[PDB]
This record gives sequence, structure tokens and C-alpha cells, in this order.
Amino acid sequence: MKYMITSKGDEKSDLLRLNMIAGFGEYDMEYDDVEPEIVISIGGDGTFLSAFHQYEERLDEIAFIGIHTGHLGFYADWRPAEADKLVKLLAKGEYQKVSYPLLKTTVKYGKEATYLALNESTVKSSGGPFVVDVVINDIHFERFRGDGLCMSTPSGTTAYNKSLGGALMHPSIEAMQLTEMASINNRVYRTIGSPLVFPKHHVVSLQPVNDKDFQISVDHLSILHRDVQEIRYEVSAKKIHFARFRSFPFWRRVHDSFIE
Amino acid sequence: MKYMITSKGDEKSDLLRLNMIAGFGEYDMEYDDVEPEIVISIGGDGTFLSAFHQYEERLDEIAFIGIHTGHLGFYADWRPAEADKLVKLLAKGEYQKVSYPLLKTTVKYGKEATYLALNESTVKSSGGPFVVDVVINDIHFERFRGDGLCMSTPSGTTAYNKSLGGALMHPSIEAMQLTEMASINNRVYRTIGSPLVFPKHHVVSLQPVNDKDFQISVDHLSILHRDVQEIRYEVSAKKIHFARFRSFPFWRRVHDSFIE
Amino acid sequence: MKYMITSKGDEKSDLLRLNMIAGFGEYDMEYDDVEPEIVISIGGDGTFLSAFHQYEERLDEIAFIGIHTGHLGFYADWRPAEADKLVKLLAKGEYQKVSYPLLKTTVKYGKEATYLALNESTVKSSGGPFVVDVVINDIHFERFRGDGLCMSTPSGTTAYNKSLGGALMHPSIEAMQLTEMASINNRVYRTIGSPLVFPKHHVVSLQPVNDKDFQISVDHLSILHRDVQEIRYEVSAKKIHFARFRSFPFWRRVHDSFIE
Amino acid sequence: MKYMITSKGDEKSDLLRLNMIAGFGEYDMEYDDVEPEIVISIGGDGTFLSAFHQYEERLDEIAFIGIHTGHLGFYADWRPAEADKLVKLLAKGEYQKVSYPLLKTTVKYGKEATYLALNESTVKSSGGPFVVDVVINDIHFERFRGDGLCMSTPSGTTAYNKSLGGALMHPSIEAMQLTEMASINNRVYRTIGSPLVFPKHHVVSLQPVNDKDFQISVDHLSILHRDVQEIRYEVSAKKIHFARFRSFPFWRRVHDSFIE
Ligand SMILES: Nc1ncnc2[nH]c(C#CCCNC[C@H]3O[C@@H](n4cnc5c(N)ncnc54)[C@H](O)[C@@H]3O)nc12
Ligand SMILES: Nc1ncnc2[nH]c(C#CCCNC[C@H]3O[C@@H](n4cnc5c(N)ncnc54)[C@H](O)[C@@H]3O)nc12
Ligand SMILES: Nc1ncnc2[nH]c(C#CCCNC[C@H]3O[C@@H](n4cnc5c(N)ncnc54)[C@H](O)[C@@H]3O)nc12
Ligand SMILES: Nc1ncnc2[nH]c(C#CCCNC[C@H]3O[C@@H](n4cnc5c(N)ncnc54)[C@H](O)[C@@H]3O)nc12
Repeated sequence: MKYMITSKGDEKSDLLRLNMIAGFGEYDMEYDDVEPEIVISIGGDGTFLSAFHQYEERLDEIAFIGIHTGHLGFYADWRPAEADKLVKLLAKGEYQKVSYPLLKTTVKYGKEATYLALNESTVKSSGGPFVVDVVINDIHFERFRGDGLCMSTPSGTTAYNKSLGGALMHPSIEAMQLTEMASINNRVYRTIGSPLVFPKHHVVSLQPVNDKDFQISVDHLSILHRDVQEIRYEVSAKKIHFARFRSFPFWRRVHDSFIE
Repeated sequence: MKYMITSKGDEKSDLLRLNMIAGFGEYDMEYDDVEPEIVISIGGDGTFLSAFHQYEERLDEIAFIGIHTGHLGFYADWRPAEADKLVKLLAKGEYQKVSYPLLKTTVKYGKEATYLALNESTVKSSGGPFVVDVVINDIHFERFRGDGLCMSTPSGTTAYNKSLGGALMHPSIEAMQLTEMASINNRVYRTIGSPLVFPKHHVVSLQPVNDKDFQISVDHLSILHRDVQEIRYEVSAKKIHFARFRSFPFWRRVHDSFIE
Repeated sequence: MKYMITSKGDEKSDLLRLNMIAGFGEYDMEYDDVEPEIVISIGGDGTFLSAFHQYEERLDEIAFIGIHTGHLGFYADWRPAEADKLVKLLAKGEYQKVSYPLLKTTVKYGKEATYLALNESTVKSSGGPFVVDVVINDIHFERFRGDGLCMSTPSGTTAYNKSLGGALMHPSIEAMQLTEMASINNRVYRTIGSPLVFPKHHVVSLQPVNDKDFQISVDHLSILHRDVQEIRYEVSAKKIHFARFRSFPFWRRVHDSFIE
Repeated sequence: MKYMITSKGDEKSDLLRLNMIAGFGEYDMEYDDVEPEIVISIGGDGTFLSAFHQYEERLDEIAFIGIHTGHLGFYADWRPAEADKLVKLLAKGEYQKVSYPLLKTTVKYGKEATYLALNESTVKSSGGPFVVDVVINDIHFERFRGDGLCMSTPSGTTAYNKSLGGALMHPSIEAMQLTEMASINNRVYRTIGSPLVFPKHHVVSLQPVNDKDFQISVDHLSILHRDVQEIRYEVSAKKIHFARFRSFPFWRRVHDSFIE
């Protein structure tokens, strides 16, 4: 079937990509990077992130697979020396799809822009004090002062969210998690402190207080947005699909990356 | 219909209970504390906890309601001066049921005991060092050293779980959250650090390393369990049901208790 | 004696400044903003910070006093309605000097620049990943990956340092405290996690790993430093001197700002 | 000179102790465990703690040395295979004394008891809610609700204090650090949150609110104190003295125990 392979760009990953293409040449497999049905990423989680955003407009037709060339990633869970068995396994098919939730970010001006995040989306100010009003389902919840806020997907909770004190949530939970960055709390300023975990259909909305310029990130992309009236976070209707050939539980994946 | 009222025991709550009984005497309402269908609790969240555990063996036939006499509770969300409108509203019926998830705790010896928690269940040692192996779905995840562990329900995340750094999760999420207590981490000992959020059907299992005596709590109850071979945590099939007469969102309930 | 008054710039602070000058006109007091011996600041801690950095090259000849017009500050500890008693008290003299420690920051290129901080000095990258080697007294301590680092004075521990998890240390301790910003920790990357408190004469040195451009802050000032070979932190030989007329303990000052 | 050796009790430490005694038999060294001038501890930091408390009433006449048999300790900083060079080095003398500060704990009833801590002293309730008023230099600072409080020496900050979020402070700083255990914070209850670092001569005083029974620990000892009116913490006039033969900086000692 149609497939394509993206590479981190170094000597190891490039020459690994060519050997898998040569293997696929021995099967009923067509290379096409315009309309692939299997997207193989060789490199790190950054390379996987690129592959995801490269094809984010055909998510329900693509199954992703990641190979990690030098670390072990959360999205790239195949060893380079296991690439041969991967070629064969894919060649037959009848494999299994597992799906992870994604985060939708909407930015409104005084035309509205929408983004999709697999890890997280963060907001900071463009230099100067970051102050925003936090609104949950049209109800005012708190006035946040600090360095910024981070809204994470389930599979992203092991990334930036973890460094901010957030909890690691299993990706079978359709949720999003908001964490604080160096929140100031005193007698006059008051934030919840704790990470918040929202279900599907809950809309968290950030609204400027004075400054209307914010540095907004979605995964690895970061843009300075001018004249912002609203940022809206919610769990996306879209999901990312993975091809799985073997049992590799999320908590096992958490164990191997952080314990030993 | 059948109903009963529990009271915190002070002058304010007792005399409030009698006036509601007198009001119910003017309607098609029968008082029965053996088989109630509505359980009204007057006092604090501790009084609500007692009412829950008092009737925990008929959960799918009971709708709980809480009145708070001096603070505002997470489970008790009616003011004392609003008791009259509560009597009328209940008297008709046709109200709405909303359900929150609960946590099942199983303790195995070398007969097994099961408990139900609405807030959380915690484990500490009976004096001396607390060391347990943490096993997630039959796979060894980590060896925990510290003061103890805390497994929280969704609605309990605003209680002990919050003081331990856990996240507040919306109660429409069928999940449980495990948090650490003063975990020791160095070059030789290694814990995940972060709170973990588990879905339904995931079994977290604590297993002793040396000492087999632990002080186990379920909500307000705390018992020293001798000769423990296993403690098992999982999201209960049982749920607690609340009668609701008005919109009072969880995040609004979080706002009022912690922000202003 | 020689004195000057700086103002936040709003209607309240300006007209308060003029009335104190008019009061000082009734005493043996000369206004001079080139060589003052008493520096009065009217506004907030930001206004006090400006007054400090404005005269940071004559610290051992100046005693600072702060008046707060709308909050209560840590450095500005006099109420606007107490300004009259302040004028009289200053006019006699024979008051007391109390001194707080300061932080020296040195930045070396491949000419070296030195700065003085009353609150703290922070380091972040100029976009992209922040990676530095942390060296304590010429010995390599750790490789830090995250958002940045913050080195705080004693009196600054209640500012940014507090929001990063640092401890509040009494200003009679000649020390500096380093705190982490969203440090990444996994199986391969390893930071101490905890805040570190250094005595006089200990030199903490940050050294770039790849990128040599950092956004460095000293109190309110923030500059992008190009081609950085070393940043050096140590407790300054210089100290800031305050005129005190009444007992107002630091822990009382902490209490009023954060408890009630 | 007079010396004695304490041992962890296992086969490795006992037979190591006998060989050093046999070595000392070849020098001008007298074994005496009633009035030693050098106290050698073989085992772990727990064994060192015992040796310290065993001789805590002759601190200014004793220099401690620690050997670690199976880990590496903060107080025991000599390898078992380096014991021979230790015997020789001690035998001459003219070595160097370095001193670390200690914490004094006073417990008053309605006769007062005083204790000395090298690591820390903690307070919890004897089951039930822990509520105490925190008073700093006779001024009321906060009402603490939670699991307990921990007051740490400088060298103890790498022990329990570290697991509670405290900062690691260099032992040349005559200070003590207080950290919180699972403090409850909401709209009505309010704690500082942050660790507090106190200088010499500052007295922190805990006072019961309702319950007067507390479980008080000093290092490894833990006693249930009945009818408590006051607990007083302050930096002790006494100090512990170490014999040093080589440079082994505290931050190097921190590095080796937590980084690699
Ligand atoms: N999902 C994952 N789970 C576990 N590990 C993972 N690594 C990755 C990846 C990758 C390469 C491209 N990274 C861009 C991402 O850098 C994370 N990030 C940024 N600043 C920090 C920080 N100060 N502390 C921890 N993180 C940070 C966040 O993810 C941001 O989007 N993804 C995951
Ligand atoms: N669900 C809730 N959400 C928000 N507030 C709430 N208050 C309650 C309640 C009640 C009265 C009976 N309490 C027993 C419960 O004491 C909590 N707890 C114990 N030790 C601590 C601590 N050191 N720090 C915070 N908490 C603690 C935990 O809940 C334990 O089970 N329930 C909730
Ligand atoms: N010494 C003090 N103690 C207690 N409160 C204080 N307020 C001040 C002040 C002031 C007005 C000018 N501020 C510049 C200062 O903003 C602090 N800062 C920056 N970002 C954050 C954040 N995300 N979270 C908390 N802080 C932050 C830090 O101080 C930086 O230098 N000084 C103190
Ligand atoms: N000074 C030190 N620095 C770095 N490591 C060290 N290890 C030792 C030692 C030892 C063996 C006897 N221990 C009794 C001590 O157990 C610590 N402790 C108790 N509960 C915990 C916990 N939940 N988390 C971390 N700690 C804890 C505390 O020290 C208490 O007093 N001393 C130090």
C-alpha cells in the first residue's frame, strides 16, 4: 500500500530509511508522500512531531509508526535493529489501530486561526508581564499571573507538562491538562496552583487583561500572535492513529523512559 | 418517598434537621433510615462521608444531598437558609441524577477485605520505613520509598490529593489518581515523582518488600492491617448518585472553595 | 542633609512627593539628586528597584527608604498617611542602618560585564533549547536542561524565587539561592531538582553547551547577550543600606504580604 | 590518643572494625569508649547518627569520622578499602577540624525536655488532625494544618528536608530550615507554602490549638509526647566536629549522591 518515510537527517537515519525502502521494494508496497496510508518516522520524537504535523490534514487515513535511532522516544517505539521485522509485519497488514486524543487550539483576533497539538500548546507574553483571565465553560475561574500556561494532551503529559508538575495520564482518557508556569501567589493574587484535568467538550478560554500580544507554541512551532482577543483550548474531535504489532503498554513506556 | 437525615450533632444542624422533617411531614414523604431513597446530610464533608459509608451497600438505590452548616463543602452544596426550597423541590421529584466514580481497595492476607472510597485511600507503614513495589497491570513499575501513597477518586482530588501535588480532575472522568508522599530520590532510589492518572480496568498493586504491616486509610477510617501480601486499587463498578436541582458546575465548586 | 525623592509617576505619588519636599523645606535638608545621602522612593517595589539601580554606584553612602502608594511592598514599608511622621524622623537623624546582601553577576565573552541585583538574576535561552553546564567552585556539578535558572538574593527570595519553589531566607544571611525552571529529568538527563543555597565566596558558573546566546535578566532589566562564554554568580561585597525608624521584622513583612 | 569504633553489626563492618583496632595497636592509640577523642563509625548514615547521639554530651571534645560499607553516606565519606590509609593518617594527628551546626529542640509541658538533632526534628499528631500555631520570635506567623512540620539542620537538608521540597544549604551557614508536610490550603486555611530558612538566635515556636499530643522525632528517635504546651526550635550553640584529611567539598558530596 501507499507509504512514506521521513528521516532525522543524519547518516544513521538516512541509510536506515533507504534499506527499508529497498525491503518494501520486495512487496506489494508503493511509495507516495502525497497520499500515504502508513507514515514511518526515523529519528526522535521531534522527527515524529514533524511527520505528524506534515500530514495533520489526513489523520483518519494514516497510521503512524516511529523508529528511534538514538535514545528511545515515546512516539518512536521500535529499535533500529528491529526494522527488518517491521518491514515484513507491515507488508502483510491486518495489524491493529490504536488512537490517541489531540488538543485543538483556537486563536481569535479583532481571521481566527486553529491549530492541532500532539504534545501541548503553551502561552507566554512577548516580553513583559503575562496576565490573562481563565474562563472555563463561559464562567470566570481565575486571573493568572506568572510566566505562562501549558495545555497538554494525554500523551504529551510526559513532555513539558511533566516538568511543570503535571500528572501523567493514560492516553485512553479523552482529556486535556492545564499546568502553571511560575505562578505568583500572595495576599492579592490568587491562582488554583494545581494542575487541572478537563474532559471532552469543556472549553477553557484565555482572555487578555492588558497586553494583547502573546508567544503561542504548538508542539515545536512558536509564533508571536498580535492583537489577540481569545485563545480557546478543547479536546479535538480528531485523533492520531498508530499501527501496533506488539504489546508495549504506556506504563511500560513510561517506566523505560524515567525509571530504568 | 423514603428518606432520612443525618446531622453533624451540634445545635445548628440538629435543629435544622427537625425543621426539614417537619416540612416533609406536610408531603408524601416517609422517614426510614433502613431503606431510604434520598439521604440528606447536614454538616460538613466529614458528615457527608459518614452518610455515604453508612449506606454504601445500597448505592444504586439512593440519591445523596448535602447541606453545609458552616463553611461550604464539596459534597454539601446547599446553604442552610435554602433548606425550605429544598424540601419543596424534593417533594415533587422528577429531579436529575448525576453520578461520580468511586475507588475500590482490596487487601489480601496470607480472608481478603474490600473497601469503597469516595475521597481516597492511603497507605503508610506502622512506624519504620515504608517500602513497597508498585505493579501496574501485572508489570513492575517502580520501588517506592517514602512516607506513603495516596490513591484518589476524581471528586477526592480536591482533598488530600491536592495537598500532595495531585491534579484536580473533573468527576465525569472515570479515573483514579495516585500521588506520592515525601518520596526519597537519589542515585540508587528512583521514583516517577509525578502523579499518575489511571483509567477504568487498570489495576495498580502494592506489594511489601520487607515489613508486611501497613496503616491503611479509606476516607476517614484508618486501620492497621497485619500480614499484608497485596493491596489492589482500581476504579469501582459502583458509583455514587446525587440529586441535583440546579446548575452548580464542578469548576464553579472548585472556584468558590479555593479562589474566593 | 542631601536627599532626593523618586516617584512612580501617577497622580497619587507625584503629589505625595511634593508635600514631603515642602516639609523638608522646613528643616536642615538639601535636595540633591546627584549626591544624595537619603533616597526616598514613592510607589511600588518596581519604583524602589529603579531607585536602587539609579544609585547603585554609591551604595555605601546612601540609606534607602520606601513608601508604598497602593499595595504594600517588601522594600517599601511605610504607608502614605505616615509620610508626615517620616519627614520629622528623618530631619533629626541618629537613625539606624540595616544592610541586606546583594548578588554579583559577571558575563564573559570571547569585554566582561558585571551587574548588581537586589532581587535576582535569571538566564534563559534566546529561543530554542536552554542547556548549560553548572560549575560550583571550579567543579562540574550538573548539566541543566529546561527553561532557565534563577539566582536570588536573600530579600529576593520572596519574589521570582518563591514562584519557582525556592525557600524564603532571612536577609541577615549572606547567601544566594539558585532555583530551576521546568527542568527536564528522565533516565538520561539528571538535575538536582532542589533549590541550592550558597554562602559568601562560593562561585557558581554557568557555561554554554551548544548555543552561546542567552537572555539574561537582572531585576527588571533584560538583555540578549551574544557569544557568551561564562556567567558567574557570587555574593557581592557590596550591600544595600536601609534607614529604619521602627521595628518591622522580615517575618512580619512576609506574614503581611502572603498570609493576611 | 583515646578512640573508639562503632559498627553497623553485619559481617563486613565487624571484621573491618577489628582490623583497624589491630592497626591502631601498632601506634600510640588507646581504645576507650567512655572518653574517646576520635569516634569512628563503620556502616551507614544511620550508624553515624547512633554514634553522634551516643556521645552528644561531649561534642566539643570529639572529632567524628565515618566509613561507609555499602552505599556512600553524607556523614560517612571514606571507602572501606581506604581504611588502612585512614589508620596511618589518624595516628600522627595534626589534622583539621571542620564543624557543622546542630538544631536544638525544646518541649514544654504543663519538666521541659531538650534534644539535639544532626539531621532534623519533625512533629506530627498522634492520629487525628495536626493543627498548630507557628510563632516566630514571639510574633504569630501562621496557623498550620496538614500532616506535620520538619525543622532541618544544614547537613540534614539532603535528608527528609529534600523529600519535602526544601533547599539544600551549605553547612557553613549557621541556619535551620522548616518545611511543610501536605499542607492544606484553601479559601479559609492559609499557609506560607514555601520553606523558611532561619538564622541563629531566631526562635520558631509551635503551639497546640486543640490536641496536645504529638509524635515528635529527632533524627531516628520518635516519641509520643503527652500534654504538650510548646515546642521550640533554634540553632544550637553546640556544633559537631569532623576530622578531615582530604578535600571533599559538600557540593561534591551532593553531586555523588544524587547526580552520578
Ligand atoms: N510526548 C513526549 N513524552 C515524553 N518525552 C517527549 N519528548 C518529546 C519531544 C521532542 C522534540 C521536540 N520537542 C518539543 C517539545 O519540547 C518539550 N519541551 C519544551 N521545553 C521543555 C522543558 N523545559 N522541559 C520539558 N520539555 C520541554 C515539549 O514537548 C515541546 O513541545 N515528546 C515527548
Ligand atoms: N472531596 C473533598 N474535596 C475538597 N475538600 C474536602 N474536604 C473533605 C472532607 C472531610 C472531613 C473528613 N476528612 C477526612 C479527609 O481529610 C483529607 N485529609 C487528611 N489529611 C489531609 C491533609 N494533610 N491535607 C489535606 N487533606 C487531608 C482527606 O479527604 C481525608 O479523607 N472532602 C473533600
Ligand atoms: N523582593 C520582593 N519580594 C516580594 N515581592 C516583590 N515584588 C518585587 C517587585 C517588583 C516590580 C518589578 N518586578 C520585577 C521582578 O518580577 C519578579 N518576577 C518576574 N516574573 C515573575 C513571576 N513569574 N513570578 C513572580 N515574580 C516574578 C522578579 O522580582 C523580577 O525581578 N520585588 C519583590
Ligand atoms: N544527612 C543526610 N543527607 C543525605 N542522606 C541521608 N541519609 C541519612 C540517614 C539515615 C539512616 C537513618 N535515617 C533516619 C532519617 O531518615 C530520613 N527520612 C525519614 N523519612 C524520610 C523520607 N520519607 N524521605 C527521605 N528521608 C527520610 C531522615 O534523615 C530521618 O532522620 N542522613 C542523611
